[PDB]
Amino acid sequence: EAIKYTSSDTASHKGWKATLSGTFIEDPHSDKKTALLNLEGFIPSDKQIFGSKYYGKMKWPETYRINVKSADVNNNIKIANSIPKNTIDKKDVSNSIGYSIGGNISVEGKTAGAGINASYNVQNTISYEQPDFRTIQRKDDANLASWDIKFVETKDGYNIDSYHAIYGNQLFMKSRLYNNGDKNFTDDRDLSTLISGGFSPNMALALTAPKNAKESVIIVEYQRFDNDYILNWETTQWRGTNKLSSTSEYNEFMFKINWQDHKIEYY
Amino acid sequence: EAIKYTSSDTASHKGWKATLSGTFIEDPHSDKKTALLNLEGFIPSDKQIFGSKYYGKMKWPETYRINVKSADVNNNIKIANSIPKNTIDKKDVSNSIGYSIGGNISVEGKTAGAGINASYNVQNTISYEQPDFRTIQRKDDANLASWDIKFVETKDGYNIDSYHAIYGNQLFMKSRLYNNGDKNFTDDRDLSTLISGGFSPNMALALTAPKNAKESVIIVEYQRFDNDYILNWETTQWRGTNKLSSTSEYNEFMFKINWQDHKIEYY
Amino acid sequence: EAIKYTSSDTASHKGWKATLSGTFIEDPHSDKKTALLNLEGFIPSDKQIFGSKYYGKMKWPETYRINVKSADVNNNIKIANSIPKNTIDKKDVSNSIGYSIGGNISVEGKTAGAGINASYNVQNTISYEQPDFRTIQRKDDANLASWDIKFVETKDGYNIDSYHAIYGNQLFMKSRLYNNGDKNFTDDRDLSTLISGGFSPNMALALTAPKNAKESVIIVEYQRFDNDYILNWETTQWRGTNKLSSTSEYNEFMFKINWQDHKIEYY
Amino acid sequence: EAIKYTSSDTASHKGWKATLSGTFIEDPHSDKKTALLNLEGFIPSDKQIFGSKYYGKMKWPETYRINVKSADVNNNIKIANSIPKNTIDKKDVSNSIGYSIGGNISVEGKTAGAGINASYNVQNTISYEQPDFRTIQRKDDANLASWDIKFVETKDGYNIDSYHAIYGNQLFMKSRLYNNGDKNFTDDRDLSTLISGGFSPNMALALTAPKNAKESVIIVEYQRFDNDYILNWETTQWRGTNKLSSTSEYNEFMFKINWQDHKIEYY
Amino acid sequence: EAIKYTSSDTASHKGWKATLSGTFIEDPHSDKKTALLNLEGFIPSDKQIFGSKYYGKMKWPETYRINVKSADVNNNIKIANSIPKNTIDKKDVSNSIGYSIGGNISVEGKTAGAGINASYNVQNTISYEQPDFRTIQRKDDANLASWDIKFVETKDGYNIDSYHAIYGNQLFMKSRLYNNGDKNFTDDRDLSTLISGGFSPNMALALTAPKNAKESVIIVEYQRFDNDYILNWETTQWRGTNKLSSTSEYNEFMFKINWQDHKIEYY
Amino acid sequence: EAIKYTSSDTASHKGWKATLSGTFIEDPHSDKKTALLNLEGFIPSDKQIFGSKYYGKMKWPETYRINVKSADVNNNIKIANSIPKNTIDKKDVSNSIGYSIGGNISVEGKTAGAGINASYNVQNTISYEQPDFRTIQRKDDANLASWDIKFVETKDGYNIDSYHAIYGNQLFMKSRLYNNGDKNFTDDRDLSTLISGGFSPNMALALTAPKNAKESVIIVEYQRFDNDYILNWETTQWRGTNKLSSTSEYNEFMFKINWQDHKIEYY
Amino acid sequence: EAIKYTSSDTASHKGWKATLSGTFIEDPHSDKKTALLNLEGFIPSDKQIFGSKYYGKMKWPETYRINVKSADVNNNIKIANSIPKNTIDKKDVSNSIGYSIGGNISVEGKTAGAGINASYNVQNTISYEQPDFRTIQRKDDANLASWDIKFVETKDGYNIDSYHAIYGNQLFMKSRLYNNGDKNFTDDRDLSTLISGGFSPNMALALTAPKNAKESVIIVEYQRFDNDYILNWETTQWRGTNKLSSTSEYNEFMFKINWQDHKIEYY
Repeated sequence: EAIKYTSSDTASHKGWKATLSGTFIEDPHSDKKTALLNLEGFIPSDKQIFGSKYYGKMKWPETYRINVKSADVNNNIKIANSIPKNTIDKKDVSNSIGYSIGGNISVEGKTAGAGINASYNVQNTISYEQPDFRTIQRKDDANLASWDIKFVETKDGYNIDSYHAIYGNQLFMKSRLYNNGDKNFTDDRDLSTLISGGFSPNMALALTAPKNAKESVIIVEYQRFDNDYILNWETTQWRGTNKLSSTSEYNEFMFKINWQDHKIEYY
Repeated sequence: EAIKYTSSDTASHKGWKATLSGTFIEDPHSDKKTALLNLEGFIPSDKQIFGSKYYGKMKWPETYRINVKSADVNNNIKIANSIPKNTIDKKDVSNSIGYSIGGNISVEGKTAGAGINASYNVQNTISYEQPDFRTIQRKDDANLASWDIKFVETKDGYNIDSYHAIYGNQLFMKSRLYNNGDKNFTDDRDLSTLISGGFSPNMALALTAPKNAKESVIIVEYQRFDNDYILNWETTQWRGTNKLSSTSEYNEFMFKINWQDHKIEYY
Repeated sequence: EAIKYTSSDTASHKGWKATLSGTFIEDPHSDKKTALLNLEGFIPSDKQIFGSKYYGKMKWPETYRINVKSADVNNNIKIANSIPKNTIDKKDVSNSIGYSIGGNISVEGKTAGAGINASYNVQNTISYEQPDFRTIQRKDDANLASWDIKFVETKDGYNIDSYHAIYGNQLFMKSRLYNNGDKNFTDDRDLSTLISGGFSPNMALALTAPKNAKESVIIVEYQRFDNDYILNWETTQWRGTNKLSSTSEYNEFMFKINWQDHKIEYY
Repeated sequence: EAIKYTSSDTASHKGWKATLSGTFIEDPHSDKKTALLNLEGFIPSDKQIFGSKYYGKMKWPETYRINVKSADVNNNIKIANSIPKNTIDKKDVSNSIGYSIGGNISVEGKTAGAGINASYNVQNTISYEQPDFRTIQRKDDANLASWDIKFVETKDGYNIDSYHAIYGNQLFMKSRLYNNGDKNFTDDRDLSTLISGGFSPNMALALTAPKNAKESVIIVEYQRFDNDYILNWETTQWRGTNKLSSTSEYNEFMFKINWQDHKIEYY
Repeated sequence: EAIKYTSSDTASHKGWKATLSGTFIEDPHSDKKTALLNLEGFIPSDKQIFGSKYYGKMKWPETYRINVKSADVNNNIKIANSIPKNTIDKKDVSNSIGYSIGGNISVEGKTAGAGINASYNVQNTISYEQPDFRTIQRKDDANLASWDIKFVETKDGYNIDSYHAIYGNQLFMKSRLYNNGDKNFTDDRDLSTLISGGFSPNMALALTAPKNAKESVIIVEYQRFDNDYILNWETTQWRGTNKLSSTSEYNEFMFKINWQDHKIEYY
Repeated sequence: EAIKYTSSDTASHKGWKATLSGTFIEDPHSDKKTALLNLEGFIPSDKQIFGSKYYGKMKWPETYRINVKSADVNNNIKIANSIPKNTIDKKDVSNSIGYSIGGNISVEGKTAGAGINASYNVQNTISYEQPDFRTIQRKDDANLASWDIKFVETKDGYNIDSYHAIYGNQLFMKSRLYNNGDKNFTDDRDLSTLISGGFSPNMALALTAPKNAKESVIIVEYQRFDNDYILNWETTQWRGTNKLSSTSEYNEFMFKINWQDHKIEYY
Repeated sequence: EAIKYTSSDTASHKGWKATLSGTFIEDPHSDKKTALLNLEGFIPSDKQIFGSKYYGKMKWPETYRINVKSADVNNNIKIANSIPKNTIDKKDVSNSIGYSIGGNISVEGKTAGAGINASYNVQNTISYEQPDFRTIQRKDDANLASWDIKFVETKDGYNIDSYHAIYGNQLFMKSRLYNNGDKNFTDDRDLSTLISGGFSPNMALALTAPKNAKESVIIVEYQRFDNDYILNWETTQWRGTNKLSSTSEYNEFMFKINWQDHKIEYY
């Protein structure tokens, strides 16, 4: 014998975008009037390239950061549960131990030989699954919920800290020594969809309020940390090296909810 | 206690085709009157072949591009969520380290020998899944949603940038040196269904409008980028090489929705 | 508050068979009166054998072709969505790089030796799934929807274009050199069920019509392309070779739908 | 606003058995009065053994055959869809290409050697799934639906056509040379459940009739084809060889359906 | 507009146990009044051990046998469908063919050698799944339904017919030569749960009766076949050998169903 | 048209705990008034350690035992079905047979050699799944249902009967020769959760009673069998050996059900 | 015919956080008035780093501990079932035994040799799944339910007890010898999400109370055990070693439930 009052609003600002889509609950048997909100937005990657014959520079997003802040004026409302949350990672382990025995019979020009062979074997394999981007929940309190989406490594197997005395960091290197700066960066074909184009997020969260509920304020804060990766032609081959955050683009989105009118709005 | 008003319309123009099938929602408990639209269309590949005894030319689609544009006249309506969206790619990693020891006993003509052997092993395997066509979401704002469907590589393992000093790019090469131009291209048997015949798309999107809702306009824009791949007989063997976009076929489809009459129409 | 009016009809003609089973929708909240049709028919393979002591000839279906054509007299009705549709194919890739080091100690008749060994390893595996028959959607417009079901290759790993200087095409060869013509063809045991007996199809499609809807016409067209594969005894062993379409059996089935009476009929 | 009239009947005759369990549909919105029937019966294998010290003979079923025939007196009723139907078989393919390089350092009695090694690797694996009995749909028309269930091969990997100069066909051979005729046949432990005891079938089928519907007749025809496999002791070892159909047991079951009374009966 | 009349009864007799739990159906639209019965009972294994210093004897169940017999007095009622039923077994097959080429360079005391190597590879693997106990349906008629649950082989890979000149049958042998008779049998730890303790069954079956339905009789017959496996100390090592059925415990359970009163009872 | 009367009670006694949560069924169409009970309790492991510099002793649970006893005073009530029950274990078998042929060409100081090589391969692999604790149903009658949960073996691969002349039983040994008694036992990190902390059970069971149903009594009996495993420092290395049951902790819990009042209670 | 009264409350205290979200049940057919509570909270990891050129110190959580305590004043209420609970761990075992035979033919300078080779193979592999954090249920009584979440080992394969004479414990070591103290710790990229940021828990539990139910008290107690892991530069390479609990942060949260008012509150 409860009623549900849906509502939603969205804002863009510079092509970022946040969709705040909420559902209010006025259950009579529940002492506290609760609501739950889904954040189904989008945020660009802005993968940009600058190059020449002997030099390249690809700007790309190393890590995204989305924080949702609640703010009750009377300070009764509190973000209860916040999805997504962290999970214990699993790894497949397998050990083996074998033994092989045998012998042989040989002959070469009226001289017959023969032999015996014994061997022992051991191997410890360890499989597991690694995502191209690790999504860790950084903070989660009564009025804050932060999430980071940070780059792990490429399908090729290169990370931000990779280093080779000759080629430097081989991250995003199409060719060790062939094509020029702008054409030497990895094509969107093989890249992770997160870097190729805008990606993320999907964050849900329930907030419990009293029957008094008049007004509350949620605030969505996107922050994209852009690393600059450069290619320097060292005469014989390409030598890549990765710098970091020259500028970190940031956009906040203020959402206000009215509980008496059962509506959600921007600003 | 809400009502749902379905509606749909379709247009073809030159054998492309777009199916706009929407469902309106007039929920009283929802302050904003929202609708959601599914785009279940079709678009041809137009795989064409031209050849001779010593020359071939297969035109094929390298990448498709579908952009949906909303346009509110009062500018209240805003495309909230847009499916499909990007996902973090997963890769299976597995490392192993073993050690094998043993020995032997031999003899050859009244002379007995024997030996010992020790060995160590290490291997770092990295499995993952690669689609024949990567589907990346390029843009997604308050009035635009672009998606690209670009070619990754063949089951054989060849990409657009593949090169061999002798055979050139072996993409779509049936035989290195046997049959003639027109007959040397890969048969539809082994090809990806996307190139063999028309394929794509499936894009959903919700747009939130106020109670005032009178008129809005959605616009579906298909664009197919056709690469020309040619085969040149270099006396002893075939030498393939891949050019690009000579002409890029494009088709727009204007859909208009009336919210007061609860109907969707073309133009 | 909508009503659904089911209806169905079937025809055989020469043992082919088409089942047109439709469901009409008279939704008041939908401006256009829509219907959806499932095509759950059957079509024979007609695998026939002719042989002798030193000669064989198995006729078999290389590719099936099913096209559904809509035809509105006023030209308001248009086939909206058509199932099945094409899907981006996925392939499993896995690369590995290892290194193994060790040594040994030996002795043979008062002379002790010893050694060291180092080795490096690399392997690039590529797994994927190939169907015995690729089902590609060829065309899909406002009044046409064509589908092809073409033969890929045998479980043994032979295709239509396979060739060996000695045995020729080993497709459907039970024995290289043992049994005679009629008995040398592959038994239905190991064959694909599509060739062993009749198979296919399953094609659904929705067509949107206005409230005016009086009459429409759907037309199912089956076409089976039969390749003739022959075995010629070349004295020492069998030499198989594959010709093509001597005759291509074809059957059309005219279905007419009345929307005012809510019924479907043949002719 | 439709009504469903269930009904069922079963008959045995010699321990075979057929269960005809139907459901009639009197939908007012459907112009044609349709029914659907499930055939959930059973049929024995009759695996029999006859043997001695130096001779054996196991009779077993090579292939089953079930055909369902409809017969309308006015000839209005027609079996629309018939389950099961054939499916395109899938096979997993995987190709790999590697390269391993290295070297060594050796010494034996004041004489130090050393070396280099290079190697290349290629492998084309092809996995797939093979059932012990292939179920192919042979025929399917307006008044007939035939299905065959034929033996493929054993888990050991032997088929009907297997041959070895010494042991002959090793199908169903427990021991090459040890135990006597009757005791030399494979125990029901390792055998396929289809041969060990009676097995099959499960066949569904819908038939569409007009409102006039008075009477129709379905007919279930089982036929079991029994191959005789014999073991002849050739002094040193067992030599098996497989003959075929000495007698093929057959049983028909006439079912009649009354649509005016909404009942199904035998004969 | 039908009614369902549940009912159930159970009996034990010597710790065996049978649960007959039925559900009657009085559907007006169905001409025949049908019922369906589930048999969810239990039956002990009675794994018993007798031993000494140099002798052992473990009694264990080789195969279970459950037969359900129906008996209509007027002979109208007939067991229609009977679960479980047999299924076609599937096996995974995989074939591979490779080729590896290379060479080497060597030197030992002012004498440089070198070489070439070529190799070819082929392998035919066959995987499949084997249950510890094969459940085959032996008979199924109008008034009988028999099922056998027979022992296949151990996880170690030993069957009833295994034989070794020295150790004899190694079935259920904990140690080849260490501990004494009673302590030499395999502990319940590694054994199959079916032999460790009582196990089975689960058999369902539908019987169709006319409206006249007054009385029917079902009869559940359990039979456990116990093989005696003995261990004889042959001085140096253990020599196991397996006899068979000394006594086969059997228990019948008479259930009678009243359809007029809608109840099921024992005796 | 039936009614369901839920009820529950729980008791602890010494930190063991049993949750008896039942649901009664008063169906008018069912002649017998039936109930079903779920047993979702908990029982401690009591893993205790006692040690010194040269001696250790870890007490741990080898096997748990839970028996549920019903007791009707008039003796009408009988435990019908009892979950969990035993299942036939499955094992994956795979056999392979290959053959590799090749040759070589060599030369060392104006003396050219060459060779041929042939090889054959066979391998019989057998995979399966083994739980750390086998759960076998020991007994199941009209008034008793016993279940055992016994230890199989460690992930490392050691069982209760493992023995090594030097280290003895390596079960639960952290180090062969390094740390002292108390610190030498395996940390809860790698241990099975059943031994690390309390675990089990989950047992359901239905009991059928007549309409007369006044009172019945269920009785839950836990029994934990504790094996004492000791470590004795044999000067150079650790020598572990496993004793058994010094004391077996036991706890009974009497539950009584009133069917007239539709309630369940303790004692 | 029952009623459900939801309710919830949350508290933070120092950025920890506990969400107590309960659902009361007032079923008339149930003698005892029961409730069930879900604990969907969050708790920080507080991974802190302190370092220099030749020294590092990363504080991290080794194990979490969550205990829920119930407290009835009249002492009628008792926590019945408590989720999560422990599960028997499964391990995949596989054994293999092969044999390979062959021979060779060689020749080197007018001297032809030849040989035979025989070999035997055995291998016992054991796969299983190990979580980065083992979640064991420590205690569960009538008024207490404790759960531990303890660290197992890294994806690399290092545990708390790992030791190497040279590098010490390689846990969390980015480089053996390259970068300095603060920069030498493992980046959040590769770390387990539990340590990178706050994680856990999710614990449900049902408590059965009588109709009298006036007040009860639940108490959530978080305790995080922080191990200090340090890196000491031993001139040539890094030597890591792991200390333990310097301080163990702890936070309790008192929740009180009123059953007469059907509400849950903090303190």
